[PDB]
Amino acid sequence: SALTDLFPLPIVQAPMAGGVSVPQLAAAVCEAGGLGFLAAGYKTADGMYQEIKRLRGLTGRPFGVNVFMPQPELGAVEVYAHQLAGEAAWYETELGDPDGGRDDGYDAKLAVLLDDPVPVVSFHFGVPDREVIARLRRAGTLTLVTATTPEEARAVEAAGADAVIAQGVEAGGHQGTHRDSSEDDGAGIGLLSLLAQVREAVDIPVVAAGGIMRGGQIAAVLAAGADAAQLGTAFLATDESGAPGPHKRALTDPLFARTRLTRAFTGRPARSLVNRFLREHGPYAPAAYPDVHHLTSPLRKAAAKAGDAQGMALWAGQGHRMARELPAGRLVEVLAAELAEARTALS
Amino acid sequence: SALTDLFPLPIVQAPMAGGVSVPQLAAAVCEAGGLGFLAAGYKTADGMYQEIKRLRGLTGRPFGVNVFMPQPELGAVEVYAHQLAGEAAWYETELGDPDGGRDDGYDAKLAVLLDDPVPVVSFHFGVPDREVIARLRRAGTLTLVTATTPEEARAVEAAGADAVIAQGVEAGGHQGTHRDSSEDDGAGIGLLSLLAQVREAVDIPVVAAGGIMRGGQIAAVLAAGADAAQLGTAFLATDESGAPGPHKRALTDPLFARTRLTRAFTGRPARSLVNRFLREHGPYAPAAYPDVHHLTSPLRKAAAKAGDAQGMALWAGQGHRMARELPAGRLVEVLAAELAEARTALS
Ligand SMILES: Cc1cc2nc3c(=O)[nH]c(=O)nc-3n(C[C@H](O)[C@H](O)[C@H](O)COP(=O)(O)O)c2cc1C
Ligand SMILES: Cc1cc2nc3c(=O)[nH]c(=O)nc-3n(C[C@H](O)[C@H](O)[C@H](O)COP(=O)(O)O)c2cc1C
Repeated sequence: SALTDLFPLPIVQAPMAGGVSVPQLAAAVCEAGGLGFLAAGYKTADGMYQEIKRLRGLTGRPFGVNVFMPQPELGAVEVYAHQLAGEAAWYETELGDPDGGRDDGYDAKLAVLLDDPVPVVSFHFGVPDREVIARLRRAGTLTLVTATTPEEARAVEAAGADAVIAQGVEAGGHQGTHRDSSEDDGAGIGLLSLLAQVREAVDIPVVAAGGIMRGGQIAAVLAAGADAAQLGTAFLATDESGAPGPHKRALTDPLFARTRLTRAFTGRPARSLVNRFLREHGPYAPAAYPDVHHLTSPLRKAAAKAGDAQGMALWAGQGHRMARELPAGRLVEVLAAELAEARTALS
Repeated sequence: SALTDLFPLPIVQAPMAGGVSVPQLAAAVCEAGGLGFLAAGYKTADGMYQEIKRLRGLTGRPFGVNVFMPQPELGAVEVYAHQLAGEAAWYETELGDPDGGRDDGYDAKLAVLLDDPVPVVSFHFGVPDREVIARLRRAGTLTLVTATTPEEARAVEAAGADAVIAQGVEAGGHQGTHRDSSEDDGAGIGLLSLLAQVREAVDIPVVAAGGIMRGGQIAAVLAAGADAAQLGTAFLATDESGAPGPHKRALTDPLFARTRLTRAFTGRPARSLVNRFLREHGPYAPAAYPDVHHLTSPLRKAAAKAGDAQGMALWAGQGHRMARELPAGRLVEVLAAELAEARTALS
């Protein structure tokens, strides 16, 4: 596998936007033998570029950069904004402009990634034109794309991508569906089932993602056909992670015992720890991304500033309670040991 | 493991009520090295007893019998019944009596199982009094209980059960939650995540269940800590399965491409292929089991008689599209080969 040939361990640190996966995190993962990732989501092409340069100065090993696919333009937003008036007053801040960018600097970011190629680039919220995949391939970059169904995985393969990331329903953060609709509600596929379906639907390498917190689960996905395992929440809790303290603390807090997929914070289905904001607005959140995301961004910033986890987007997979707080490099070592231990057991 | 010591292969054929798992199915599984299961759900103690005798004449190998835990008594039922008036008229049959038994012959069935012990007994919809577990243990019967969360699994262990069945959200048929409430809606845990959580929550053997259709997935759960894999949908499609033809046909029918958890047919969350009945009544089905089950039973019988899959409870796990139609014994052989193939790959 061209992908797994880049790094020794079948472990990928999921790109996590919002200041979570900073250069220091990716570097520690890379240096430990895994594939570190930078998140270009919500950053400017320049911001992304600065982190790429930063990381190259931290490690000479392969790493990835994740980018969001532009989203097409859509009454519901107006109603939701109204329902958030109380939040705005409480956090003493104005709601953001719902119409503040849908491309997320896609064109400028691609220019950067093509002018100064990185080892791996992944895409979320859809599939790039096959010309984009081809140009990146020519530049020597491996391409990955998330799929949540075997149909989406076939689309990833048809686009010429090098590998597909099979993200199960257990995953933390945003579901990487190529298109969001009310129908996806309750249609999420468990990773073990999605992995098997995707493996039989395409011939390209598969990276399993969703709820993976232990080396034994990594062995599990490998046994089921995956070439590697991508972990977000497990790394969110590490020291190098730039996730806010209230967010890291919530992962193992009994008061945040459960997670749920919701459009409350961004207008697109994303798994977060259940908190006040989710309980109050989740049932009425409309499918309007990134409109809703822009709308609530100021609210979330204010909540974070105050250290109030009840008003934050506590992205977390279903395995959050198993999060371990230690250096990312040491977590890779523990995962590697658990993986080896599980391998031996299976024989 | 006392459980896996009973049969050579780490494969369990899930008990499936409604005439699906008949003696011939269990026998073929047992004879192939797996653990065949009889379903006592909805049958009288006598009906269950006749199948047990039948099976003993078909195989001398270990098998299991599954029983439903009695359910406590609960306006909503009246409203749902009203909404089903059209179904009653269309299928030209009366709705069943919502108050037609909540114990499901529990006491009489236990008397039978204790007077003429079987190798394995499993429980669904809760946990038996620890005295029941103790008496069965003394009689030489191994006890299994389904859990859908680590909390429920701890309850299973505390009751003294020999093993817990970790049933993930991908599972077909009824979710084995110990108590049903609107809160369980959207709280389902993916099997790979549930398995890891349960493995760290209890010390007793774990049987993984939900979406398992291939030997590689069996290797996957073993790698993650399970002692065996329990498969329902995979066996539902075999020749020995007594599932109605329209039900077996629906599993791979593109027109029934998706599944969803619903209370439409029985008043308790159960995963079925999306069909007309589910689309129409699912959104309004109340949490009232087995009240709703009794209510719709006549409707489902009529639909089945007519071969109309749109009015049937098409129980199926998320891996239904991978169903294979062949003798159950041959399916065990294929699964065994896939398991071995996956083991080798992991090393
Ligand atoms: C903190 C949070 C932020 C995330 N940000 C991104 C992102 O910017 N781009 C992306 O492709 N995936 C993102 N993900 C999803 C991950 O790629 C991965 O699918 C998920 O973390 C898998 O679940 P666990 O989180 O591993 O259960 C994010 C997940 C979380 C936890
Ligand atoms: C046809 C249908 C009927 C079922 N009946 C029972 C039952 O009577 N008792 C029980 O404990 N589980 C029952 N199950 C659930 C199974 O024990 C198991 O959890 C499920 O089949 C696992 O998913 P797949 O179906 O293996 O994805 C049933 C499942 C389906 C498919």
